[PDB]
Amino acid sequence: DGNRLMLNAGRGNPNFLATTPRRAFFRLGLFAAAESELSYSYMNTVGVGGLAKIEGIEGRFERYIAENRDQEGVRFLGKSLSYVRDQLGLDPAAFLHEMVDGILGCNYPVPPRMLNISEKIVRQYIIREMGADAIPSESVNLFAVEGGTAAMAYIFESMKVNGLLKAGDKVAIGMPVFTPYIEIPELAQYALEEVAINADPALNWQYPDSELDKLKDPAIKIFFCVNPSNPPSVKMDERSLERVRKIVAEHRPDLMILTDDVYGTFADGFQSLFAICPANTLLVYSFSKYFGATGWRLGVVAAHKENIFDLALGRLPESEKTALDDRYRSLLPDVRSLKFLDRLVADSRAVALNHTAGLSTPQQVQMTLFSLFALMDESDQYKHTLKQLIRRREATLYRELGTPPQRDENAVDYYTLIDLQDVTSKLYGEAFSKWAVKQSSTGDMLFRIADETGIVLLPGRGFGSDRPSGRASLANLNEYEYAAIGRALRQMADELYAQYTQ
Amino acid sequence: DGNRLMLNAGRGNPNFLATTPRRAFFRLGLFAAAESELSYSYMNTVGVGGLAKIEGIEGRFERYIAENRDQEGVRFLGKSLSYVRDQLGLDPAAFLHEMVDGILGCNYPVPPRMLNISEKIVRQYIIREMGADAIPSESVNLFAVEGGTAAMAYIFESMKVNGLLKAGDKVAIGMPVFTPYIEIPELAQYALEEVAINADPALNWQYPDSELDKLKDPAIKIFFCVNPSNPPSVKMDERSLERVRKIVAEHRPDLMILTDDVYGTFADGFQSLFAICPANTLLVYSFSKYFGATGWRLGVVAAHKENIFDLALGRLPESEKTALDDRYRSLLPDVRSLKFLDRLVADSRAVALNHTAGLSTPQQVQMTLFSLFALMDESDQYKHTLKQLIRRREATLYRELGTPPQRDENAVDYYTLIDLQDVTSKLYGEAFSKWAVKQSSTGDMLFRIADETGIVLLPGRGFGSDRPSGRASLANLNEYEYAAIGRALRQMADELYAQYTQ
Ligand SMILES: *Cc1c(COP(=O)(O)O)cnc(C)c1O
Ligand SMILES: *Cc1c(COP(=O)(O)O)cnc(C)c1O
Ligand SMILES: [Cl-]
Ligand SMILES: [Cl-]
Repeated sequence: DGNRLMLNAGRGNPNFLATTPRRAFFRLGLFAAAESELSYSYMNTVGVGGLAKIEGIEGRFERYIAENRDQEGVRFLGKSLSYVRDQLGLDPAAFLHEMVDGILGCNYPVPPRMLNISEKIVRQYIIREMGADAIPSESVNLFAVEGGTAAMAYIFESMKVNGLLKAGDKVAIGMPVFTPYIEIPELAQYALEEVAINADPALNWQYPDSELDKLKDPAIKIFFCVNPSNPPSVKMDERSLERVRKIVAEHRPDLMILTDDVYGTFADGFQSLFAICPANTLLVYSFSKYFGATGWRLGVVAAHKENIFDLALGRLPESEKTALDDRYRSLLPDVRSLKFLDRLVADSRAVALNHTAGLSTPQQVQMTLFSLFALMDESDQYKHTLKQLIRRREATLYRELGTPPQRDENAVDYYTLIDLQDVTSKLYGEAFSKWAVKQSSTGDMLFRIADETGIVLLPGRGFGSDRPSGRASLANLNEYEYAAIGRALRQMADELYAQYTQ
Repeated sequence: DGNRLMLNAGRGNPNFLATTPRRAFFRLGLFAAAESELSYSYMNTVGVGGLAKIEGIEGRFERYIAENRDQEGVRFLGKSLSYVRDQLGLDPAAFLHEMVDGILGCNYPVPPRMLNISEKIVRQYIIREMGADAIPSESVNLFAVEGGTAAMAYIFESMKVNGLLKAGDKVAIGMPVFTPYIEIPELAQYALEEVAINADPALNWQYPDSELDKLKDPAIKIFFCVNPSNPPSVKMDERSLERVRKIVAEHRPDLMILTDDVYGTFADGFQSLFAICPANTLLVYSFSKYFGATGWRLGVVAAHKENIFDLALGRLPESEKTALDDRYRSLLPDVRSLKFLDRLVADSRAVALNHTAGLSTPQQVQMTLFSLFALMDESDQYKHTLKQLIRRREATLYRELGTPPQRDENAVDYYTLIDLQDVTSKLYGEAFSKWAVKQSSTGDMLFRIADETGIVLLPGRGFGSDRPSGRASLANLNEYEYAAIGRALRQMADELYAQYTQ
């Protein structure tokens, strides 16, 4: 399943996971279960509870924390309350009841877009990790969704439905990008045309100015990028972000930006395009990778309250405004005041079902607890732990290839590129590396590792020339498995060197 | 004492008792004791507490419930709060403080008639078990008293004092009734005249229309009945209740009804005369039999807020109104607005002591807890348990007499009639049963059982012919004792059959 996921979906699945916010969730659940039972009125039954009451919830919660000081999840829950009440200044009783009611999953999400306090908490996390601090928190709204996967499906459908993207429109795509994102515009369902914004291996996988300038073409309605990138696993540098900023400000104030920033926390000092061009950007952030929460399906779509999506909607042709008046008629009297972010919500479940739309309340609670976990960790201990783990696995991989590729300030390294030439160069000089590349390819490299270790790697391209290389995730295997990849690739190189000399 | 009670008082005393509401009471007491100690200010003393404080009582109570989840009485107390707050919509803090203050018995009952929340709770129980659901709860008021025993004493005295019953007035009494109720009107203290409303054995102890029509006599001021009956142990059927209803509506809107419905819960789908004619009826309900609480002395008098007792009081001759103005002068400025139900309270302790009158607060608390116990038991598990117990004891009794009398929909069976003829008929045919009755009587039947088993039974009459029969309570003995009664009565029948044949 780990090997099959990389081939099919270009992921990625970590073998680590955040335990403390998970324990806090299950412990909160036991508290909420007791809260439900406090509202059950009848004798001689079993298995039926009532709704949790907001009245006196703080005092009951405080007792629960005091009696269970020995439980890690409970201590976390205790500090979470302080963080929300004391640092965020939010209503403590309202926070607790939203969490209790939320984890019970006994009420339809209200509002459907996101639960009130969860939105306020999660956006603090999002703003911080995206480097978007210069934007007032109150100007950022979130739509809680079933991972980045759901976000992308919802966004393209709403773009189509609301006439923001039309058949024949050009979508610029920062490349190399993983397979799934190439196909969605290529669907006849959308019939969009791709323009490649190509990263340069000579610039260490940054986008050249010349490539970024392609965005000046007014036929290009949207810039779509994974940042930090996947496969290449680098973050857009200061120059690149500035270039986009100037292009938007100077030439294309109408350019929509769709940015997928799931790997952000794995970079040093990450800054999102959302931070740089908030009015022009829809941010997709997934909790999957950082918290080891792929199965939880936790994501948000973020939008600035003043954005070009709502501006474009006000500039639509009359026939389209009339069609949308009909579409959203049941939702509100004035459809023209219905914002794009809330249209995403309505479009996600056929409009008529808007009031039972949204991410499940226990999922939002869990998302909120992951968010708190990271926010309360001021010295970034969890982040550093994961980074040290990733570096250890890297050292182990390149042990006999030695050693790892040199990493700059823009490095992410969730993924690593094992380049045959660079490896054979490090081992046996420049002359040998030129020859070794002409002998074997990516196929012979990936098939050998697979046969020796049972691990299949991603080809390392490209698009390029088929420079013989493979990509491994530093997130999904254990040390001896990275050591076995290195050993198999070292024997392959050693046998090439014995076929070099003689 | 069990045998002596049936002979003297026509009871009845169960050998079962409701344990859960009793455990809840004692557990509540320990909580209240701690509440009292929280208000004690001084050092180096022992055995002195203060008054329980309403402030923060919910939170303290909730902690008490959480720490003692393993205690049956405490779990019941926890669910009681939910029932009162959530299902009845009453003030939870006020409920708790009434219960805490109540069980401490540290304040005179206020108001004297009944404690406020206890009245609201207990009437829900009363209305449900009496089948009086069609009457709005707010239109039913209760006077908490020391069992049905105190109720009857109080009611007759107030009837006399307030001129509603006068010497020479006729009291109709549904018969057979147990001894105590025959004597109270016969007292020179009241000098009332009895009219027998006779139940018909041919109608399975229902009152014939012809007997019920006796109520048309305007000299009959009150209909007094035990329903379900005692001794006969049947409930008034649909026809009988309708007959009384029409008689009251058509001929006697002035007829007072006094109904004693202690056995109600032992019938299937019981409906009280209070439900049928609320404006005309004073309901006496005792908790003694159903909860096995004879020693607790727990009863209520129930009255509709719009009733013929207050109507009659407004129609009294001027000399009587003047006398009552003097009597109740200290109570309120306008004595003519003092309702009959509150007159019962004032008459119970000599008027001048009205403000220290009423049932003890711990008794009312216990009554409230019995009421909750039954209200919260939606599937009527306790009721069914008692009924199955009663049926088992019946099967055991008639095992060798076999088998029990056929029971119709109006059957109660707390008591059972052991008819010699019917028993000997079931065993040895109709011819033998006619002869066996002419040989032995009720005396020879009751004296034989007494000598063989040590149990004395009630004669089974009548008034009738002395058809040789005995009444046993199915509530007061254990299985082997019922088996010994059956065996003694079977040998008596077998020796009669050996004196038949030869
Ligand atoms: C793993 C990954 C995601 C996260 O997907 P979810 O559906 O949120 O689990 C998003 N984008 C890219 C490019 C990824 O590699
Ligand atoms: C047992 C019984 C009662 C109950 O008497 P308390 O004084 O309430 O215990 C009332 N009426 C009748 C006919 C009974 O047999
Ligand atoms: Cl835990
Ligand atoms: Cl107990």
